[PDB]
Amino acid sequence: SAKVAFSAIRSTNHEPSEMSNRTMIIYFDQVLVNIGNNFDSERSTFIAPRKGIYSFNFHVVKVYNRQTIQVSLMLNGWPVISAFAGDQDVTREAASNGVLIQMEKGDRAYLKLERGNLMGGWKYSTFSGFLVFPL
Amino acid sequence: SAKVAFSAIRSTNHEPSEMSNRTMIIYFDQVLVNIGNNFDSERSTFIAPRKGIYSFNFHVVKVYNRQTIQVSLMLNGWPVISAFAGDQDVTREAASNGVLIQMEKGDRAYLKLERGNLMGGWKYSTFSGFLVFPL
Amino acid sequence: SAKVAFSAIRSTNHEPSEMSNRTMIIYFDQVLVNIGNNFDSERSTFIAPRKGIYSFNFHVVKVYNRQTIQVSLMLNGWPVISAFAGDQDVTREAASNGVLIQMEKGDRAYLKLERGNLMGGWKYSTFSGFLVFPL
Amino acid sequence: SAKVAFSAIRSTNHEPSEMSNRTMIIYFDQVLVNIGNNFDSERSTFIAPRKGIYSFNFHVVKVYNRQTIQVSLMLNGWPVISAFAGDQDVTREAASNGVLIQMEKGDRAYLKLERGNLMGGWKYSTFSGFLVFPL
Amino acid sequence: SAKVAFSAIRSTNHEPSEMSNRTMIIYFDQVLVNIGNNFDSERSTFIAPRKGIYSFNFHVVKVYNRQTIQVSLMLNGWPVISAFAGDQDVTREAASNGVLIQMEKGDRAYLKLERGNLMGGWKYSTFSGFLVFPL
Amino acid sequence: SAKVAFSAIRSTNHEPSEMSNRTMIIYFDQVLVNIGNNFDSERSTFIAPRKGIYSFNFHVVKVYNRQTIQVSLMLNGWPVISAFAGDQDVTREAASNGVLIQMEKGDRAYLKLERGNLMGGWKYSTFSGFLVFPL
Repeated sequence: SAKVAFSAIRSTNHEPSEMSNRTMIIYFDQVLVNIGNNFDSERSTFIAPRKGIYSFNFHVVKVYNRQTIQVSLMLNGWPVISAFAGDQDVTREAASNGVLIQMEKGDRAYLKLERGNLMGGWKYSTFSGFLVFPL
Repeated sequence: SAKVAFSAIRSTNHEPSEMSNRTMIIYFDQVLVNIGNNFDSERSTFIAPRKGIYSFNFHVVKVYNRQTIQVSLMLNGWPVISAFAGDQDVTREAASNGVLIQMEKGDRAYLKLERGNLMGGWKYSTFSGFLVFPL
Repeated sequence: SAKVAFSAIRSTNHEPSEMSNRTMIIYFDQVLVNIGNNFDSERSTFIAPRKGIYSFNFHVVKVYNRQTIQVSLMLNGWPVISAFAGDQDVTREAASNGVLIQMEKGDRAYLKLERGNLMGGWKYSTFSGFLVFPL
Repeated sequence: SAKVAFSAIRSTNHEPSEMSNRTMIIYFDQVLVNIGNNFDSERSTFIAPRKGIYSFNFHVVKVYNRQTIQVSLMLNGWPVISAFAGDQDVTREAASNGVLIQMEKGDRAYLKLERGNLMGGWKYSTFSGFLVFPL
Repeated sequence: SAKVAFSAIRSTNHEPSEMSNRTMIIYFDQVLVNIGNNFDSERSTFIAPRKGIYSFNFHVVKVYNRQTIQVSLMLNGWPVISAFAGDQDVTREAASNGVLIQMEKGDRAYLKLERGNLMGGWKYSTFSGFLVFPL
Repeated sequence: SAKVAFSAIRSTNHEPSEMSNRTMIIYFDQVLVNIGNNFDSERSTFIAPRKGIYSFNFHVVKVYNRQTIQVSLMLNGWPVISAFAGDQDVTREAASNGVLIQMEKGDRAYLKLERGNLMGGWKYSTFSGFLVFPL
């Protein structure tokens, strides 16, 4: 099975859970796609089923909360790429980035909030990825 | 044929047509890619040729027009994801987002302007997508 | 071999080289992925190994430097898509865009800074791409 | 035959055809010169009969129509050079530019309206070119 | 002798002569080029020495004089192409156009002011042409 | 070799270099044509390879910058022809002119900004020329 893909979104204004405050992980409640069921909705983490090249993209949308944020794509607890978002009232803005990375089986991919907070929710945020090809 | 991909751009400053004002659909005049010819340039809509997981990305670039906008990726008249863009003069900014979604044959994908307008044109805007794998 | 993919990042605050000032090319020092070794790290250019549809994405992250920038994806010295980024101190912002394009063998893909400069470095910038399918 | 040259003008106030609105191509009804008959009056396109260096010049004259325009010289669907024209009532003004380019046989040259419209006609507009020398 | 070319400019602020008012011909006092001596400086007219395709270009620069002008390239007393120039104080503007035309021996080419006047002079105006190839 | 031709354009919004401020020379970064390699891109100067009649054309496109400009075609540090452009916001306008001149070997041709500045860039500007015939 060379078919692996997942897609998740934040569909609500809901505030960060007390757990979110501790782990600093960005959680996505609604899963649009999860072929291979390799994405754990509960922990919002992608566990690679096999060795290959994976694509990842994320858009974290925040609102005016007196904070500037930094979102990082994590690989086994280590940051790979980062995105930023300023603070202003006129509109929502998104911390967006994406990358291709090689992963081995059991490698964990997820989003962590390196700075600031997501008070006011992070509705419309998106996190998706898929296996480009195995190795 | 598991090869399906399209890519379109807004190559001009030209203003929204009277039709654009009615349908609120964002139109792309120039098509860089359209394998399978599943992208209708006239209506700027992607019709899925088969059941599978599709990837979508869009960047809608606007200019200072006294308006803040919201672009949404539509699936059969229903919003899937959204992007936003504030209003200021110093630079152009883009409403960008992307997602993986499952589609069946005859499902329609396109961009709709949920709020604000694109007076001053939306040149440099991009909309692309491809079949990741069928199902 | 239908497996082709590359991924590069700017991992440092380091200033533009004197060469960067001349060629206006955006350079990425660290390569996360380079299957097929079709990405030349030295010139930060992707040379297509065969005819097919390729995907490209880039995020150029700049800091407050009194300048507004424009990054363009180049194809054989011709711009395909562009991205912009304003100037303010509260946060970093990114010039981001992406597209699917058809390339033939020996076609060159790379990023050029059409306007402004990247004084203060362009750390956290990303540039990636892969062969979706050959033709 | 190293003798190749064409010259065309817009001799009337007539409005853009419904076709013009779709293709965004600027059409010239009257042909003053067409040695080698390499200029297609119907599509207002120059098809190079051989490899060489060609000269091109164009003046697109518009009237007060509430629009600002941008005319581009196209080479196989790609812009080479561009010209602009503001909007005011006191006089007609022209979007003018010219260039020398290398073309191979079967290369297509024509003018496209990148932005705005030519309501009120584009009378007195001119488009001409010739083979400087072959290669 | 297939070498034929001329180039003339208006090098002074000087007003239109009483003769200019009658004939409506635009005169150029200084001749930069006149190979074949086929350009008559006195009457500012090009007399074709042989049958061939000739290129012509002109830029008539006027100043704020309460008038809008129209310059036409004349061929044996008949207009071929025209150019226009509005009226405003902030800058000089030019009535510019150019064309390739077939001429026979003894055919006369010159510029005529179809409307308005050139009070305030037409300094920096240019008129040039050359034999592209004979027939 | 009677084949000599060059063509250059300003392809970016980029501001005048500190060097531009000193020398007042208008620089063109992108070269479309340079047969005989007689055009020096670095100094944006054409050095005649032989004695003959050369054609020159230029369009310098500026934006609203609170300044009115004057561009002159220079021959060995001496002005030959000039063009002007007013200041207004509704559109870009171009300082355009052209001429045929006799040059000897080692004669230098280039564009100089006689007045005003090109803040806001001079994108879409064009400068081209070719040997009509030798002498």
